[PDB]
Amino acid sequence: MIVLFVDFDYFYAQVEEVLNPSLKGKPVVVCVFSGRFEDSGAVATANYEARKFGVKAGIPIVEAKKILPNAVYLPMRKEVYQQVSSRIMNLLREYSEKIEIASIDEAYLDISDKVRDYREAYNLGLEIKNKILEKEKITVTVGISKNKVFAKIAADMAKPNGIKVIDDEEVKRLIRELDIADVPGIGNITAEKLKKLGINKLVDTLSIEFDKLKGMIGEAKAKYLISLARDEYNEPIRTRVRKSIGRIVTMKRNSRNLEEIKPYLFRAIEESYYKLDKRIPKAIHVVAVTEDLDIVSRGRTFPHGISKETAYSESVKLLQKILEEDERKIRRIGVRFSKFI
DNA sequence: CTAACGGAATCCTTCCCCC
DNA sequence: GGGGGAAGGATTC
Ligand SMILES: Nc1ccn([C@H]2C[C@H](O)[C@@H](COP(=O)(O)OP(=O)(O)OP(=O)(O)O)O2)c(=O)n1
Ligand SMILES: [Ca+2]
Ligand SMILES: [Ca+2]
Ligand SMILES: [Ca+2]
Repeated sequence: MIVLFVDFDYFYAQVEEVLNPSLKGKPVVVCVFSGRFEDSGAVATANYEARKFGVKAGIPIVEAKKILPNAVYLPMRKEVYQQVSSRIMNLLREYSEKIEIASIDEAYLDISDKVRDYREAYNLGLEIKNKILEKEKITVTVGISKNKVFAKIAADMAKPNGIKVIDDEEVKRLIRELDIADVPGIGNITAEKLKKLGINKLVDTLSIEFDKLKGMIGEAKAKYLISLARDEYNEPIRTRVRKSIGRIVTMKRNSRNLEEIKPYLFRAIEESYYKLDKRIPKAIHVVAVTEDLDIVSRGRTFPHGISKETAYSESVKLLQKILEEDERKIRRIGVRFSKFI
């Protein structure tokens, strides 16, 4: 195949720069405020001016303000970024009917029936970049290869506003030389257990027997890495459909009293049913983050659709099921609806 | 009422009822 | 032995 992958460069921060061009060239930090104390939260993303000094996603806001006290700390307007994302995704549909929208800033395009060789695909990536830069003024990164994995790897390399094509020969040397921690789907928990087995490259998974690797990362993760190592990975581009919608808020204080959690729980249901917008769900899940950021969830599925009033009375029973089966105090409480019609 | 941490999705793994 | 569902986990954005 020939897969064209698009990744929006610092999406949340760049959209804020488009709406306010005076922020250009200045370190911008898009923050997610929680509401406990002031400056409590994490960094959603930051532009490359702020990311030079280590201000990247995940770090707390207070820790980022000690590195860059004079930076622009804007609240996260996710809906504004979603509207911009939606308009850009419609621009990509003109180039391929087979499109796979991964996240809010990632989209896979199967251009196997639109270009001949990789050079023509490279020219198509330039045409796509110059089109998003024209209509929406957003710089993106294009990664082109033979499957979805290496297309994302090609974009991860020439990340800041670039375009990279990994031909069939560079794929061969990457199976032998690329660090396996930089493979999509390989986080710290599994990458550490691969070094325990002595696997630092993709080709290492072909020497170790299957069950030795199967018992440490699982059957799916084992067959997935071996598929990439054998140069036999070719999962097709598929249209993704949202399978769940959730909203979870942070309470003012850690509490186990039911009547104190119900306002936050009912607040999540209102904001969750608003984000539903048609689509009647058949299951409701009450999600509670414990005192030490551990996740607990008690679900419930119905043979019919769930109404707003039903989600109200049923979430209380699911919430009580959490307090009866867990002694830790709750930090965040929320609701996730799945199994649509 | 301002305290060492956000919110939101996905697929996979384990455990267990069940044919 | 395997299908299929609830709850936890790892991943990534
Ligand atoms: N832990 C994270 C990581 C990312 N995001 C959001 C902010 C980003 O704008 C978007 C995509 O993040 P990327 O991982 O693609 O990183 P950026 O797009 O911010 O920059 P770059 O693509 O250069 O890494 O998702 C988030 O909320 N939380
Ligand atoms: Ca991305
Ligand atoms: Ca990006
Ligand atoms: Ca990684």
